Amino acid sequence: GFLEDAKTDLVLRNYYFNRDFKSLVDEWAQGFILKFSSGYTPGTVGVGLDAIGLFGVKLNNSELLPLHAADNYGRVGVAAKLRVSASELKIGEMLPDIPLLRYDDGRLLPQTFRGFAVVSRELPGLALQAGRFDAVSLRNSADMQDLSAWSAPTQKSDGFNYAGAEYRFNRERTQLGLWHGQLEDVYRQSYANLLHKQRVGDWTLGANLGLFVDRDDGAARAGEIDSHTVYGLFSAGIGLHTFYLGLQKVGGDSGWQSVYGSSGRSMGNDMFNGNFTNADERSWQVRYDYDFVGLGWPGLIGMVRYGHGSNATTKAGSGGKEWERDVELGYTVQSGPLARLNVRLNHASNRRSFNSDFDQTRLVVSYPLSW
Repeated sequence: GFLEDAKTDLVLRNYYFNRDFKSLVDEWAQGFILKFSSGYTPGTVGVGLDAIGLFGVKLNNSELLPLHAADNYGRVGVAAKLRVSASELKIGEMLPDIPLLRYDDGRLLPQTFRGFAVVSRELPGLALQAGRFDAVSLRNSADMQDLSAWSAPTQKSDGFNYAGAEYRFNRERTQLGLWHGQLEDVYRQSYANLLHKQRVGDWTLGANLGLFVDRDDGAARAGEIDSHTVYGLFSAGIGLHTFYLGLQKVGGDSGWQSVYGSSGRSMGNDMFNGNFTNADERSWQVRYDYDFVGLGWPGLIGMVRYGHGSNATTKAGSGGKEWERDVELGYTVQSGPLARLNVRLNHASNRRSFNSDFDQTRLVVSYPLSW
């Protein structure tokens, strides 16, 4: 009950950001992300409370912190919880993480949203979702504000609505999804997703097939919007090795849609500094992951992925090309006094015909504490 089950998570996050093309960005900040999650009161109807406290401190563009170059900034969010049978409802400030709205957390503090969300699981294997968010706080801000899409950041919307469904079935091996959302007066989008992961012999073969369709909505504050995106991410794993192949294509007159501030993590070929969702853009990717336990370094794991974009039409022309190279080494102390401590060092190279070229390095040390 409420007190009984209550997780409290504290995560210390020191972040060093470096982007060199104006030719240099070099921030250094310290973040604290405190998450409290109560239990549910015993009974036909369970009531609960959630809260998140975010605090960052600058320390020698507003990537890690808002710039007036703010010394710091923080914020506290609360969310009421009430359950019944196999359905949950949350009103307040939370961390939306669904296909059509994946909160961002690629910097110092997490992007946070405000509204409500329902998650029903009354039928076996099938989960229903719906909710609405009228306000948002960018990751690099301590304030809330109206939502808007990446294709038109200044053009505000009164809210984002969504309803969706996921059906696991099989032996947890497969799963279907159908989601429909709408950023009022901006755009509405439908999404169909299929996931399948199965072992055949020595390999673990996976596939993530998704399809988006984007239409402008109501007042069309972001202009005519007609476009479709398709992707197929394929994985092949064996032992400590994992290979990935990605094929993606954007079609229509405009690009793939989504909420300004949110992560593109939902897109097949999404990488550190972008996916490849410009208008008419065709792309492919290859990725290799390795568990350094095989070399006697049981906490270190690494990745290397290359993505190339093509036929992209933007405000700079047509037939635009681009590629991104991402390399990351992440070590997690497995035991001892500093167990769980995490250290991630990564690098990225971005080149574009239609925009600024640059390189990026990041060192992120994080420490988790929980009660």
